[PDB]
Amino acid sequence: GIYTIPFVAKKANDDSNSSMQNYFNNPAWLKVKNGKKMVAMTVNDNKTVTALKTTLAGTLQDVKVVSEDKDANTRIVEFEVEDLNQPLAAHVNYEAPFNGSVYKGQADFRYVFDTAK
Amino acid sequence: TLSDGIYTIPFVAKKANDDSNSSMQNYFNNPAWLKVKNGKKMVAMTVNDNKTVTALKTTLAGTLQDVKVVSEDKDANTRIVEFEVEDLNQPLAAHVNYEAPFNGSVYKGQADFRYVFDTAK
Ligand code: HEM
Ligand code: HEM
Ligand SMILES: [Zn+2]
Ligand SMILES: [Zn+2]
Ligand SMILES: [Zn+2]
Ligand SMILES: [Zn+2]
Repeated sequence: GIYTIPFVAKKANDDSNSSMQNYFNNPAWLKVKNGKKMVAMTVNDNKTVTALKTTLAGTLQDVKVVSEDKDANTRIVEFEVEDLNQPLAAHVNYEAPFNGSVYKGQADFRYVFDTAK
Repeated sequence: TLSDGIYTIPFVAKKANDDSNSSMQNYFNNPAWLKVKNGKKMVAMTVNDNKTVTALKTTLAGTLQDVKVVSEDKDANTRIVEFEVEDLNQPLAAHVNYEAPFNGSVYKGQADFRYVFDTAK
């Protein structure tokens, strides 16, 4: 990475913060690779966040896992962003302990990058 | 409406924004007790996981007010809560604070839900 970009994970259907805001470290890394804009960020709870997909060419595509650190329960993910100036639609799969079982959920949210800073 | 007396009343804890069941339904024992005294309708129910459910509030006179704890059994991890209900024929808005074990940590959460009561017997 070279450029740093702050972001907020917002809800899918409103402008309030998503619960996903607690799961990513700020700011993200921003770089150009083969002419494309690549954003990288640390997922701070590797075990809970089981899958992450972001919008690319009209479909939700799995982010690239760059690095994984099971000892620290973190991983670094990277994804291509077509337009940094618009909210980016994302889809997450998660797992959490619940009343003696494992609750498996999924949700949509949006990344909003602070490009005007 | 109901005369002064004691009844059982089934209920369902529903989500705040839709009519599906809330995850809170697993935390309360059914049916609730309903006591009517001097025209005041009091609902009492057992919270079956005293440590997880840290606070509970229900709508009374247009605002969320803490429920009354009427019995607590720390050894069994349960408690009985009681609250006044103005109209049993409408969903009752509630708020919960909870603590959940979360992979060695304790997650502190909060959520809204609604109690929906069936006919008292
Ligand atoms: C036992 C644990 C959990 C329960 C019972 C739970 C329950 C729910 C429910 C009912 C919804 C609302 C869906 C709708 O719009 O209809 C929701 C949304 C959501 N949940 Fe979970 N959830 C749990 C754990 C988690 C965890 C661990 C995460 C972390 C990734 C998470 C992230 C989300 C997200 C991101 C949303 C969408 C709203 C937002 O952007 O904040 N949930 N969850
Ligand atoms: C690690 C554990 C947990 C996490 C991370 C978690 C996370 C969440 C999240 C993100 C939501 C969605 C909020 C929204 O509407 O945007 C939610 C909703 C909810 N959670 Fe949790 N939660 C956990 C455990 C539990 C537990 C143990 C309870 C039991 C009291 C619980 C009860 C609820 C309730 C009642 C809702 C609202 C949906 C419904 O009525 O079922 N959660 N939780
Ligand atoms: Zn989705
Ligand atoms: Zn005891
Ligand atoms: Zn004892
Ligand atoms: Zn609330």
